[PDB]
Amino acid sequence: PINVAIFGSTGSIGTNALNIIRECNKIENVFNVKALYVNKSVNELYEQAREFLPEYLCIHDKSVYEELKELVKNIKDYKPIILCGDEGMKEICSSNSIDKIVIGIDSFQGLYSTMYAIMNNKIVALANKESIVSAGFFLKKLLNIHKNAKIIPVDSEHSAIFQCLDNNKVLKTKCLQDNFSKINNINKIFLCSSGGPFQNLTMDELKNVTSENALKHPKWKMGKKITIDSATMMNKGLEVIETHFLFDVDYNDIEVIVHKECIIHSCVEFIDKSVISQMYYPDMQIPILYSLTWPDRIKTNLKPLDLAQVSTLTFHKPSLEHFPCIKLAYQAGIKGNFYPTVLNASNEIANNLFLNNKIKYFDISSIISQVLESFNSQKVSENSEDLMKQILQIHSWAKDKATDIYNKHN
Amino acid sequence: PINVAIFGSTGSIGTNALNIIRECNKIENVFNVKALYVNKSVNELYEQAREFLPEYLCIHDKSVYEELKELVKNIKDYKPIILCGDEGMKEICSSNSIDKIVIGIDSFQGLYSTMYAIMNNKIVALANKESIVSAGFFLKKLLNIHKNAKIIPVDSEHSAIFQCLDNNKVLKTKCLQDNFSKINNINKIFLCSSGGPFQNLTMDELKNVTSENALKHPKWKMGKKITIDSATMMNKGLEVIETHFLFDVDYNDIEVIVHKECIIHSCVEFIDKSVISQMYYPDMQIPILYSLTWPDRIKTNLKPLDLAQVSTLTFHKPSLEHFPCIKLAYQAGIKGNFYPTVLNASNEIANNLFLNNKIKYFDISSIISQVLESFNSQKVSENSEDLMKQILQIHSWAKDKATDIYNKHN
Ligand SMILES: Cc1cccc(CCC[C@H](CC(=O)N(C)O)CP(=O)(O)O)c1
Ligand SMILES: Cc1cccc(CCC[C@H](CC(=O)N(C)O)CP(=O)(O)O)c1
Ligand SMILES: [Mn+2]
Ligand SMILES: [Mn+2]
Repeated sequence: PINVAIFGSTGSIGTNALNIIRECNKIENVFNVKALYVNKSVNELYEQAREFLPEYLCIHDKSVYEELKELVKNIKDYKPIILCGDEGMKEICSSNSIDKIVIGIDSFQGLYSTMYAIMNNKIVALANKESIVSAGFFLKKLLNIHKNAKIIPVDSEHSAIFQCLDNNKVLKTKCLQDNFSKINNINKIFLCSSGGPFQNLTMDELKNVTSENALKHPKWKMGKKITIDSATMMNKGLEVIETHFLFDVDYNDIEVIVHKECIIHSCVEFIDKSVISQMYYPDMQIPILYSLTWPDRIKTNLKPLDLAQVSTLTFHKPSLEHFPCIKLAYQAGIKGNFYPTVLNASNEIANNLFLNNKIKYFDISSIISQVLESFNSQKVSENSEDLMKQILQIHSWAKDKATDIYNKHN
Repeated sequence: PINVAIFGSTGSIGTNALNIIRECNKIENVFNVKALYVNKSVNELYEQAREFLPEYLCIHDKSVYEELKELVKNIKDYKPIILCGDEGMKEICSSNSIDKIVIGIDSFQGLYSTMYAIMNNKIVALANKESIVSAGFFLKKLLNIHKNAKIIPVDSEHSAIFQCLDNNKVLKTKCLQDNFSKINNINKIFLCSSGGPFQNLTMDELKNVTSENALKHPKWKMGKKITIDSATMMNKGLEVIETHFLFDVDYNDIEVIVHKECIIHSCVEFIDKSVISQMYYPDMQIPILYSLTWPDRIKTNLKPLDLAQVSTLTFHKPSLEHFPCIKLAYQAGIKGNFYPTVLNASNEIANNLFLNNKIKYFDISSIISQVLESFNSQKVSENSEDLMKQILQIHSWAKDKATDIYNKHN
């Protein structure tokens, strides 16, 4: 029986996690959902609690804590531990009845809960790429201290890469460990991208695109921030850095490829030049499920891939002139130090300004570029707590720098 | 160092094996070629012996044994154990200084050497698909007895499938064993086919295709028999049965799919519905190398797959009306017993009659069908020696039956 906690159970990752857990448990009783954690969606948490009956419930927003305790009295034969805030999150992480933790929270509570999961030697199914990009060094350090903790990637491309690896080798190392690529015989990574909604626009059309155009008739259901990142290809830029940290693959050995059908999720070239790829319909249930079952697989009732119906798969190189965010991401990664923290932070501001119609498409990369040019590399702290504080300082600095640049050329 | 014997070292598989061994050894000394075995190409064997300096040389033709003695005196600092015939093959198989044997021989002699390799608990890199189709029961029995012996597939599609599997699972079992698919969480196999030269042809056009049309195929270096089998899709038919035996996958769970670009070499759908595929340019060196390095991979200097240049991959269902050999292969496989032996034997005759312009395209399938219809299921011998004789008897009967059908019609 696999004992799981879901952090951010009402968000996109959380609800997909619970859906695939539900459907797999109908086939064979594999998962016990031991804990659910949400920010403030007390009614939805209640509905999930009624179905999954977790031992722990945690709500971040203290103002709905009493409402949750009263709602839960409706449920028959059920006495959960009901917790609140950061403190409740920490208690869940330290429970011996939880093996695996799904992190479905964005950058703030996300890195925070990831750190506590690692400190408690849990298996951590991590969807939050911003955390790896911004705090990669710190996560590596922490995993070197907490030797039984493991990060398993949930991001579709990174799960794909992970699924292409031989577990006989993966089991002798772990993600974010030095020499991971050597041990797994990895030579090169093809990181597949949908290309986003602006992939076929001319330069002249790109100058005038708005966030409405990016968010209009979205071929897949996702949040506004990641949709904007897909539009600029900064999503794939962040994913390049994520790939480098997760798998210890050199930046010269990570190739972004536009694959508009979104069937091949990424490919790995091994040192013999054989390439292995993972394929499925665009559906987050597979990456989530694999993070929870690894190194095994279990039966699902998901629709089988019909390759003849799919019929055609295409691949092309993205234009760095049309998508300068990719270039900026490689440059920041290659420069190393805290440049990735700065890249992620300045993008967070630039993304939000474009979303809210304050700046144009090419202003996004301009702002990020200027913040990166502005940054001065710092001595990397040896102490893990000092390092965390350093990352937080740089993140805050970079957000304020981007905002100041916006306010200058207002 | 990996100690490898090459059986049939001057044939296509054998020379490709020595090429990749040569190239990999320039990067790092990984392989010691300990034995070479050929039928009668004593000059080519001398040239290979001059480069690889194997401890054993063997020549099946007793007559040219004396000519090999005198040629090998020309090589300096080199006193090899020169053996001959089946007695020499067996002494090579019984050597404790040989780990792996590449079997690139066709017909009975390929099966006979395989048997002796298995009897000495060797790793057998097996390229002869006809031997698995015809003698699968016999090989399975032999592998159950000889617990440390293993067959590792060299056929490109079967190597691809094998490469897609998790070696943490593969190492708990081995090919041609009951429950292999269960242990490896395999749900379904996509068996990729080039489709051969006739995919767009109408039924009326297929009626009059000749072997010259099948063999006017300046694309990949392969022999006449397999080129004819590619044209009829009986090659894929035989590979379906091979798949069933190697990996214990049900016939209803093997799908032939036409992939004309020959980049994806086959795909495995696991029980979660995630699909893993292996990809490379059409090149037999990767499948051969993997059979010799499994469960590890080593560095090569092969050209890296350029996916953006490839650009497009296509897939479609083959038409069973146009390629009835595929339907017959499934039918023979599903019926079980010695029907695959009969299928293989009758195809051997029909293929050769078409190759020599004695029959037409649809006569191939017609002849095979009638032989299959004439065959009465036989009780499968429990004794290992009776079973080998049973297989040989049925093989012979089926070839005669096919020939008699041709002679009545002619
Ligand atoms: C839900 C789903 C699952 C697999 C693939 C897709 C297509 C969108 C892929 C990207 C979103 C993402 O980063 N995922 C899903 O990890 C969009 P992008 O490739 O950056 O244009 C969507
Ligand atoms: C040399 C090479 C290597 C990989 C793929 C190919 C394309 C021909 C594939 C088939 C030949 C074969 O059975 N192999 C190679 O195992 C021809 P087919 O798919 O039956 O039409 C050729
Ligand atoms: Mn992604
Ligand atoms: Mn083949």
